[PDB]
Amino acid sequence: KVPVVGIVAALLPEMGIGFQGNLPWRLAKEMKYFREVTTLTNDNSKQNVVIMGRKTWESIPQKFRPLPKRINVVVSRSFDGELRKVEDGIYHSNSLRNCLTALQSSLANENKIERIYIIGGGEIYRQSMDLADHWLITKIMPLPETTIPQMDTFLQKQELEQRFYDNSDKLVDFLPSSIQLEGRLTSQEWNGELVKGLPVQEKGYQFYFTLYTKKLEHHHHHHHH
Ligand SMILES: NC(=O)C1=CN([C@@H]2O[C@H](COP(=O)(O)OP(=O)(O)OC[C@H]3O[C@@H](n4cnc5c(N)ncnc54)[C@H](OP(=O)(O)O)[C@@H]3O)[C@@H](O)[C@H]2O)C=CC1
Ligand SMILES: CCc1nc(N)nc(N)c1C#C[C@H](C)c1cc(OC)cc(N2CCOCC2)c1
Ligand SMILES: [Cl-]
Repeated sequence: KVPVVGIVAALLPEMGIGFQGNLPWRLAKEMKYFREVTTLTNDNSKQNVVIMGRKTWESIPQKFRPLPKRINVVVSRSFDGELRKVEDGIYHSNSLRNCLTALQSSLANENKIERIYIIGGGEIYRQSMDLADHWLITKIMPLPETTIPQMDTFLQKQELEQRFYDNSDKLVDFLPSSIQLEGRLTSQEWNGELVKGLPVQEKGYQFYFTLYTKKLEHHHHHHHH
């Protein structure tokens, strides 16, 4: 009942997201968007959750973790159970799927979680294609003069486009109300593909904030007792 939203910054056209345990770029305006989207809520009494792979947790600078004003969940196969408080603002879980079921319990959550953000790991993102209701994808393009950075971790663009459609016309409505963005909705062609979203430029890169939403599903079966 609480929306599950994958959120990621990916470099076009291969949708690379990482290299050697870290990000392949440093974009302050991209980080600002991420922080504000995942932190801010429409209901002032709720917080959002951020779920992440263990390797992604270990990549966040120790001073900035756990991410403030969000419930942090770190998933590891070596952790103890489905959703355990281990420190203030930190839950541990040995199962991505089970922790989500756990977080969706209104008895447990008191309807005080507004959104569940899946904030990554390539490995986590691979398993979230069937879990997420939406994807917030920052589509990043190196500007003409910019060197394409080396990358070893990738978003599954095939799986994304099988299950989700580009819903960027609804990005602004979809973001928490208090967020303000510098750009206006733009449609640009880039290396053959349509890039639609809210444009930003920083350092050697042009990027678009986009929103992907699950495709309409046929009604094949509804479980009756
Ligand atoms: N550009 C972007 O928006 C982002 C990029 N990244 C990048 O992604 C890379 C990290 O991704 P990746 O290497 O795939 O690692 P992940 O962050 O996805 O973490 C992988 C680990 O998570 C645990 N795990 C995976 N699936 C489950 C599950 N179903 N249940 C419980 N635990 C699970 C395992 O931990 P264990 O081994 O302990 O059992 C596994 O080793 C880095 O390069 C990082 O910079 C990360 C976030 C955002
Ligand atoms: C914008 C990056 C980002 N953008 C988008 N659109 N989605 C995401 N899921 C992430 C992400 C991410 C990971 C968790 C990350 C990596 C990192 O570098 C290893 C530093 C941080 N920080 C240091 C600064 O403030 C707290 C969060 C977060
Ligand atoms: Cl599994």
